[PDB]
Amino acid sequence: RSLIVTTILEEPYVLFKKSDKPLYGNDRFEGYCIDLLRELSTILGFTYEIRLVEDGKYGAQDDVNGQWNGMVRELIDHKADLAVAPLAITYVREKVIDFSKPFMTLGISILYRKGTPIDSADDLAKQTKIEYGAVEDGATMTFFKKSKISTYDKMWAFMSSRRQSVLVKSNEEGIQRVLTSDYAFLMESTTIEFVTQRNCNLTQIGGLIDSKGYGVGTPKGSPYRDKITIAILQLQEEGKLHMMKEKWWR
Amino acid sequence: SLIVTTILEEPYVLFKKSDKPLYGNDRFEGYCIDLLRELSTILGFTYEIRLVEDGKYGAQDDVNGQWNGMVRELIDHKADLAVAPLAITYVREKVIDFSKPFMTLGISILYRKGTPIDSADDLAKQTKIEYGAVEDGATMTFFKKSKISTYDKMWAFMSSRRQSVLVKSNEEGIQRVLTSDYAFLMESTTIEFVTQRNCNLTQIGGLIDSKGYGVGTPKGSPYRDKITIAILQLQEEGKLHMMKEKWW
Ligand SMILES: N[C@@H](CCC(=O)O)C(=O)O
Ligand SMILES: N[C@@H](CCC(=O)O)C(=O)O
Ligand SMILES: [Cl-]
Repeated sequence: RSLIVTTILEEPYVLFKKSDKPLYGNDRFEGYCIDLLRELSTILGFTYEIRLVEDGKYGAQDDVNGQWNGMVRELIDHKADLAVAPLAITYVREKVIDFSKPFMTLGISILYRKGTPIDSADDLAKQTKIEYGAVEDGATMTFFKKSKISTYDKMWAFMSSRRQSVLVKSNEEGIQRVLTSDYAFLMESTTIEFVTQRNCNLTQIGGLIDSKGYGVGTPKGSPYRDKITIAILQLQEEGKLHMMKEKWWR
Repeated sequence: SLIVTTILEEPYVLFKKSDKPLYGNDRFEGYCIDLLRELSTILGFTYEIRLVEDGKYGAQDDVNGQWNGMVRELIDHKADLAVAPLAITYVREKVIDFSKPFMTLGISILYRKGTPIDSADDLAKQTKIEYGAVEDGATMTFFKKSKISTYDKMWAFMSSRRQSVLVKSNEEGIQRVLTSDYAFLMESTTIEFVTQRNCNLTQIGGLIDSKGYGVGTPKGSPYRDKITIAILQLQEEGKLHMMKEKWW
């Protein structure tokens, strides 16, 4: 049977392809992760059906009831066979689902405007005039929520107390906030690179705050995890992932 | 106790300097030894460090399929873990298991400053400046297998001059860059260490590829996923970053 592949809209990894005519099935989608999925299928010999995650979330565990949401929950429940998306490999996720080895490496950083006095997370933490936030229920939010580092702990205190006003539903919403208000957005460096190649007034501020990879997610125990790792290693070595990066980040 | 295979390579693993003779695990220090210590704390194992007898990382013989180096030790179940700057590669992942990466890197070029050489392509299209890599490591294996024109050409050069331009260790390659007209293909993490200590040397060009170092285990080992979890803990705690800062 075809594998069910959960994913999420996120430029330039996954987007709706443009056409003057209606599009159907997998042909509706394009992006770096869609190219990745196609190449994985070429190597491993599977067929697949792409399905956008219904709640539009990456995945986090609820504080109170300990339930997961997003693509992570879809894998846990065996509603999908793979998640092919910019899904960060994290400690808490690795406890409940499996991941291939990373196809891309990245870290949290800051998206803000050029020409300002802000040069680091510490600069943001030490003030309140410039608001800042992150995507709700993603790995970046979770990093701040759990950090014992003073600077990041202070930042979580600020974001948490202003949740409704500074946390956003999507990277797109965050980027828009940066473009239209005095706001700095905590987000992943890979995605910042895409944004700053298109928006010449924006820049990454400071360096990477952490390091992590994106991996293909599978339900815990899936035999596809190790096969997908081997295929990713092949695509990396052949230079195909690099060409895909160049294609989509232009 | 676990048997841990490793290899001498600054600043990942080195012999501690000391006045008094050292024994057993006390003999060793470095980034990978700190990593091993952190992993043993999280997972609750004790261990014996043993340097790989043949001094090799691991490659497969093109004729008879035999492996050497730390990879061989894992295949033969002579070691439980390999904790070293051991690159996760396609060919190795088919025969051993690896944790997720504790460090990310890529092949690049080590050479002297002040020249017009700016890329692998610049090296490939000439012969005056010789170039090479560590024998029986991941970098050599990348070139050997590459379908990319420039890299295929570089493999043709290197293999035809194997006895002169391929070296036994990074240390030997670095000395060769310092004493002759030679550019060394080597891993970017190690280049960073070298260029922070040798102001006449520099990385040429960017990364030629992308890979990680992982803890190796025999195929099917229960330790692989446990070590991955521990590495993720260490990354998220900020310890992997502090470990790199310490040794670099
Ligand atoms: N890629 C992230 C979502 C975006 C973010 O948290 O910055 C994740 O896997 O949760
Ligand atoms: N770290 C490499 C050895 C050095 C190199 O090939 O540049 C390996 O795992 O084989
Ligand atoms: Cl893995």
